[PDB]
This record gives sequence, C-alpha cells and structure tokens, in this order.
Amino acid sequence: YTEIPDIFLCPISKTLIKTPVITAQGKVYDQEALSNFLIATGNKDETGKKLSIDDVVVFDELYQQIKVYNFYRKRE
Ligand SMILES: [Cl-]
Repeated sequence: YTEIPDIFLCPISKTLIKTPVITAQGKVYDQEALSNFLIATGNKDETGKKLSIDDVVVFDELYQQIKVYNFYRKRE
C-alpha cells in the first residue's frame, strides 16, 4: 500500500491532510482545504449542512500522527 491511510484523507482536498481540524460533529478536514471550500459554498460543507471555519479546532493528536506518517512516507 503506497496509498495514503484513509484517516489522513481530507473529504474535500481528497488527498493528505496538512493540518487536521475537527468539527463539533467530530468530522475531520484539512484546515486550508476547508477554509477555502467553505468560502466557495458560503459556509456549507460538502453535504450542504451549515458550517463555519470558526467552529473548528486543530486536532492535535491526529496532527501528530500525520507528522509520523510523513516521516515514514518521506523516508522512501
Ligand atoms: Cl485519531
């Protein structure tokens, strides 16, 4: 599997997450992808529900796991 682990996938950018943010609903996106996407739809997420970039936090644990993935990845 050269493929990116699914938990590190952003539903919007559809690749690797650079910085995980998590919604109150518990959904995980890449920060910059979500920000920009939410501007395009006008605070609606990819299933058309209301969402603001102000109501997300960085997902610290997962950010950390991503850094480790990145170590193993960029090794090859
Ligand atoms: Cl996790």
